[PDB]
Amino acid sequence: MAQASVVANQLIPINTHLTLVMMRSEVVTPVGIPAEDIPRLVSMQVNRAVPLGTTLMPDMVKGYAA
Repeated sequence: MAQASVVANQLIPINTHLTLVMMRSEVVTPVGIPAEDIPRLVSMQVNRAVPLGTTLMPDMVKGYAA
């Protein structure tokens, strides 16, 4: 279990616009947004609070479609 996902590298407050320091890559289960997409995600807004260490899922990012 080689597929990596985007994982919150710090708490991301509700309605924050994502920056690069907020997102790390990690192999986790369930799988969330693919780690390759971290470029695409900068400046997009999360619609709920994302605690440190939680996998970022498609439904947590406003406007995301992969």
